[PDB]
Amino acid sequence: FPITLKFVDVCYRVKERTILSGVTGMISPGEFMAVLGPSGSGKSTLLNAVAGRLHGSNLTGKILINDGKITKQTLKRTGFVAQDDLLYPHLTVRETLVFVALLRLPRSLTRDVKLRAAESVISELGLTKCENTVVGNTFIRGISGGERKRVSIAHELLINPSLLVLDEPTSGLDATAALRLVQTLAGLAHGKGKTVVTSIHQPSSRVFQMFDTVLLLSEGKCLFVGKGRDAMAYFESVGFSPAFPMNPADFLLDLANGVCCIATWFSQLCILLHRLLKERRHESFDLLRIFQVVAASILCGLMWWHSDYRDVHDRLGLLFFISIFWGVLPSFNAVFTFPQERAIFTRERASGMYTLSSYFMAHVLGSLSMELVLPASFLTFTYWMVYLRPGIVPFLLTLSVLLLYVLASQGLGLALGAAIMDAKKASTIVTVTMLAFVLTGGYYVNKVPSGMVWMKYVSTTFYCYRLLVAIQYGSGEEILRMLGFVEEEVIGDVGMWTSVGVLFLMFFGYRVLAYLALRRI
Amino acid sequence: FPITLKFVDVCYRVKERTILSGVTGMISPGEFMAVLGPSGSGKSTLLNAVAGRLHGSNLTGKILINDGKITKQTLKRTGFVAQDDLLYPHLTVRETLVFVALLRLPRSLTRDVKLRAAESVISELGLTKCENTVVGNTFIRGISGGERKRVSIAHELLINPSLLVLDEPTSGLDATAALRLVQTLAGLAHGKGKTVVTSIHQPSSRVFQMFDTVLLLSEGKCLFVGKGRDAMAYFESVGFSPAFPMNPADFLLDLANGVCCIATWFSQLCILLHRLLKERRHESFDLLRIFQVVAASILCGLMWWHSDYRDVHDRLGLLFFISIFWGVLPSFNAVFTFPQERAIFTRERASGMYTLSSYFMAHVLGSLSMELVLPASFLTFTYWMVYLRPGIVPFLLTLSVLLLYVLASQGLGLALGAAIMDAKKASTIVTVTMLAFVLTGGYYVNKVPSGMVWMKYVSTTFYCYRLLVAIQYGSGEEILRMLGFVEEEVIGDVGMWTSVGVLFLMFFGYRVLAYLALRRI
Repeated sequence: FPITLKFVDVCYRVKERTILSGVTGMISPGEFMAVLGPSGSGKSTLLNAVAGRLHGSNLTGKILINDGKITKQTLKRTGFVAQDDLLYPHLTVRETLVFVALLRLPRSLTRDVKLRAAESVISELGLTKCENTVVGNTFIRGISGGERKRVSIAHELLINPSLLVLDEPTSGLDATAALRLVQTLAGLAHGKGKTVVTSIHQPSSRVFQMFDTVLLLSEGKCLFVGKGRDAMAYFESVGFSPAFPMNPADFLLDLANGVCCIATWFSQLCILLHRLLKERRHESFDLLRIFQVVAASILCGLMWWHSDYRDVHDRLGLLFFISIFWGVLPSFNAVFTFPQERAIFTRERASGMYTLSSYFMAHVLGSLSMELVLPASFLTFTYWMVYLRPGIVPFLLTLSVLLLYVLASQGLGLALGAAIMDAKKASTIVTVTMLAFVLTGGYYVNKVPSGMVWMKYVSTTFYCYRLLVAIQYGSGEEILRMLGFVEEEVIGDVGMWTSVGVLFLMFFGYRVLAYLALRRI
Repeated sequence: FPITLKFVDVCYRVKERTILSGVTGMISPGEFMAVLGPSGSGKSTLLNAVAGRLHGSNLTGKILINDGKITKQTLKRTGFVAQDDLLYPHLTVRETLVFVALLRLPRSLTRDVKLRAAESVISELGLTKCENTVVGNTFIRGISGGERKRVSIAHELLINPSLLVLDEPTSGLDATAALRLVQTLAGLAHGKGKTVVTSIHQPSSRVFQMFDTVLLLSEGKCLFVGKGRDAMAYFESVGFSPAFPMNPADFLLDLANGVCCIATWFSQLCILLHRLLKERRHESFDLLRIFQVVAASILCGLMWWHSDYRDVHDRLGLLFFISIFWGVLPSFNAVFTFPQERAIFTRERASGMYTLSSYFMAHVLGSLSMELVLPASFLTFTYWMVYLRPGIVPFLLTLSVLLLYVLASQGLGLALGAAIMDAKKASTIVTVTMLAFVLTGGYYVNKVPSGMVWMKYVSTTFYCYRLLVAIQYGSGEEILRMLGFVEEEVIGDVGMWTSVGVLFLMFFGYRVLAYLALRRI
């Protein structure tokens, strides 16, 4: 598609600092424009004003694409590639590119044509022989730093753009790998007729002879406009010449210095639940978190080994250690989930992949399945060695109360990690609040003063501890017959169905508060 | 001092992969040699073999400095600057450079001549106008990334070297800031007569006309040896010429590819205690750790507010929450101290700054002072509102047992963070071990089975909990007169002087084990 983007007299008056007291230039369907500039001058600010990302009263002037006003009809052929590559570190580059193909292509299509649009751009950007390996990151062994940039170009080569605005794709990799990355970017403009605009930070010699047009600014007044072939011939015609052998870009960069709709949702949920699945079995099934529960299963199962139910005080410290360990450990690991993906969510929600309702419910329903495997293997091991109340009905009620308490405490981490978006500023308040939940849980203090008894009814550990006792002992009423004390500890408080009906109001109410916390982001 | 370093026929047969089937060249007191090579070729391996860092049967050939065999007499004039700048993020660059001046200069000198040798190289490397600002890191607001490299050159410009071997000082900063960094490195060879050898990763045009000699290898067979001025004239005399305008380094890098004694110790302890002091008030006085104890002082002081000592079971959960909170929080923050400084210690111990006995005891004696401020302000607040045993003698014994338990538990973190040098693999075992210390502390289980009673005598929380009760209640013997049960909980166990004499054997014995853990690093 023909995209002839030109822009007359671009202005910028950011916080008052002047940025562009200028800009003008033409790009063409076949002109690989490279925007060259010094550090912090005008490079990325022009790119976001060209690609429509920044707007408002700060922008002045016409940014006409195909001599047409910027609306979002003119933004389906855009495809701005940002500098930081935000990928999920466990998906294969097949999986990274098919899951974005099902998400950001139009829905009125087939599963297989949105499987071959993602298989075309995998053998077009040179990812075909690394296509079975994990993406990874600085920890997980994965693809290269040049191949990580090729995936993020394919994230925008799926809306089929004619205007492709890369923002420094060469900053951070090799010389023989940022060479091959540009002839692919030049091959899209020469061999496919696209209109590529890039901003190389500092080129090489055979990266500058690969640019079609070079638009160069000093600090916002567009010194050169024209072909980079003809870049020298303009300045010796005006009065500046290199006095020693230079790469032609490096001669101009210091001269810039001056030195010389229901089915739509439930499949968006299904794609975001299968994409975000290896991310939810690396959190929940971490080998240090498996060892933190395998060790807590042997310590709890040897210190309370073959325990008698007549020792009532030994049991109430077993059902409060269980209420401590599964209200601290789920609520702590749930505070990092939303800060770790605020960068990936904010980019992909803006590119029309989802709408934060199907993203939040893919984090809720994806963590209601992996967080229930380790407490269900803890309480299976430490019920028939610890000798709790025998019978499938007291066992499955101990499981149903623990697995509801694990999820009701996990929602406290999701609500605090979303209100406070820092992963360490909210990791403190989630241990301060869980300290006020254990102290008022009814085990350490029994003579609570008149004025701190409203703090136990909002506690999450209170309702699990009152339920774990009432399954094992009951309403009292028979341990007294076997003991011949246990009414201040075992009997007199909120009931059994008020302690389930608030652990469901703390289940749902902490995820409604988490979603309302993620609503000004 | 005249350093004429040349080396004939350098070999390398690392793990078998051949690296150098070559090397030969001359540097001179005035020749700023720049070693140019492609990615991973031979660059840093030659630099460590020149500077003497790597040795053994792998090195073959003569590395003669001033036609002399490499001994450590010939290593006081070395001064290899490594690539990663390991600085302390809270010291000012005055403080960063005076504390290394007192440490690595010879001791037979004065305090002020080792204050002016550090004040000379601060107005020589261009650090004079940023000299009152913090170094910082990626979090703390500090000096630039070009000024951080200037401090690490001044770390080696204090032994007064004539041979200065930098290992890529330009990799990771600007174009107008890695320009100024090289004329200082060229000004040391031109204006001060030093013998500088560097390895620039990818130069600019006016960085290559600033090199005196360029020694260039493809993959270990030394393609060019000679002046970088005469770098072109050698290759068009042999058959290779650029077919388009190139920076002269960039023409040669792809042609490399093929594309065309007691007082000594106690002042070393005193310098390492005043250097490592802002590092120990940023850990201990973190605003999230202050809030984690201010919140635990109000929750403990409102749930147990105006409590009666006749409620014996409410007190034993107050003296076990104190034994939990001050055995978990010191032992957790002490596991990160040694992994966070393994890079800074291993470099500075090798450059003769200290010898790991004065480094370890500066971490011990520097954490015995800052870790005692927050438990002493906790137990001051929650003793006269919680109404514990009145009297200065039960108060100061409650303080002396807590502050001894804080340090005896802190030594568990120092011993596990040093045996397991990972900050997260040892953060799991320090919460697994502190879980086996709370369960066997004598509060949750009283009917411990025959076979798990050896696990309470190695517990740290046991000896603090048995001491905190015995200060508040005693040997029983009077609460029975006021109550008209408390012999299974309050009386019958190890004594009061066996519970102090093991919390001192766990104080000293966990720091001897930590030092023996830091002895194969």
